[PDB]
Amino acid sequence: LPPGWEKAMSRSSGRVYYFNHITNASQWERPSEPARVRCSHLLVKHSQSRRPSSWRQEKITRTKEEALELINGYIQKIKSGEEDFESLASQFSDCSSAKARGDLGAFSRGQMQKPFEDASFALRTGEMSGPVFTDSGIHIILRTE
Repeated sequence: LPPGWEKAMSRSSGRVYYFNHITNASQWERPSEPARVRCSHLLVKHSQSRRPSSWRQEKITRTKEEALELINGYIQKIKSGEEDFESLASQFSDCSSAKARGDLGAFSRGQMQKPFEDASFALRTGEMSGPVFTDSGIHIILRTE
């Protein structure tokens, strides 16, 4: 397999799947570096976030465990097609980029928080991350270019 990916076995069905420990993506299909990428994200903050505050909520009090549950729920809805990433980012991202459907614009290595950067540059175009953790909170990242 490519770097970043490993083969795993579903705990519930026993079927082979693939997991990326850089992006925290997981998928059933066997997966097949850019100078700059463009990403959107949805951030869910928690009480240990660097700044436990956002446009949504002046005092963010949720636990990091509660923040992860919210992230996992949004990922489920996005993957089911029940909701679009853009819709959920606009409504629920704890960051002012919510106003741009989560878009952060284009960037190179050396700009973003490292876990976010590493996930961003390891995603394929159009691919979405699993939960990514930074000092800001927990992120869902969508690489758009």
